[PDB]
Amino acid sequence: DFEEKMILIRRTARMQAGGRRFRFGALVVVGDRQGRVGLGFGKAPEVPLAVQKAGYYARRNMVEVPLQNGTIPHEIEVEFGASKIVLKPAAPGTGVIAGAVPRAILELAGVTDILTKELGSRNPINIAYATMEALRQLRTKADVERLR
RNA sequence: UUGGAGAGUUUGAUCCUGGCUCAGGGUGAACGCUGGCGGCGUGCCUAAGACAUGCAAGUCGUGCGGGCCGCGGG
Ligand SMILES: [Mg+2]
Ligand SMILES: [Mg+2]
Ligand SMILES: [Mg+2]
Ligand SMILES: [Mg+2]
Ligand SMILES: [Mg+2]
Ligand SMILES: [Mg+2]
Ligand SMILES: [Mg+2]
Ligand SMILES: [Mg+2]
Ligand SMILES: [Mg+2]
Ligand SMILES: [Mg+2]
Ligand SMILES: [Mg+2]
Ligand SMILES: [Mg+2]
Ligand SMILES: [Mg+2]
Ligand SMILES: [Mg+2]
Ligand SMILES: [Mg+2]
Ligand SMILES: [Mg+2]
Ligand SMILES: [Mg+2]
Repeated sequence: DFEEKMILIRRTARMQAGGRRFRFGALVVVGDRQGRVGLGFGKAPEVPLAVQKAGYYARRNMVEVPLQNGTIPHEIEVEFGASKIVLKPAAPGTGVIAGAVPRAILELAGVTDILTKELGSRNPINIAYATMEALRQLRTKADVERLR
């Protein structure tokens, strides 16, 4: 099993004659607090199905984040559309310093020490993905040498 | 590398741009409601407007010559 957090749940709507009709959107991150996180956004005619379906995709999309004493190996900046995420290495005491969105991802990934900043569009969805694709580009001292 | 959190609000809904707004810290402060004690600070930011009264720069007889009161005594 995995540990799960609901980052976002939103109602959307579409028009047709006679009225508007809703659908729900569930941004869920899921992880083991020991180097494995997954982000999934799930939509359905009702709330919990969406939260379920979210969690489903969440697993069907993971990433192996190279923790290091609970911090990430290096500075990293990523832009997903107009959203930007900054990740910066932090020493033992620091805590996770971030907004909920990139927090929820970093805690459930087992980060315990990091400095972050959102820049640009701070739409949670895009920020979510931007933080994921960020982690996904983390490299270790090894990773680099093997590569080169 | 001791360091970096964001949120509300444009739409039926969306993403973006973009302003407004907020939570933080700060002060020679002021206003309200309330008000027990102590310590260290600290208190005319405006009229460099106008000020009653006291006080804030004096001292030396080991520079000099006198006055006035007294002490010692012809
Ligand atoms: Mg890896
Ligand atoms: Mg974006
Ligand atoms: Mg851009
Ligand atoms: Mg280091
Ligand atoms: Mg925002
Ligand atoms: Mg409005
Ligand atoms: Mg418009
Ligand atoms: Mg509205
Ligand atoms: Mg805004
Ligand atoms: Mg008062
Ligand atoms: Mg009173
Ligand atoms: Mg006093
Ligand atoms: Mg003055
Ligand atoms: Mg005048
Ligand atoms: Mg006058
Ligand atoms: Mg005096
Ligand atoms: Mg002399």
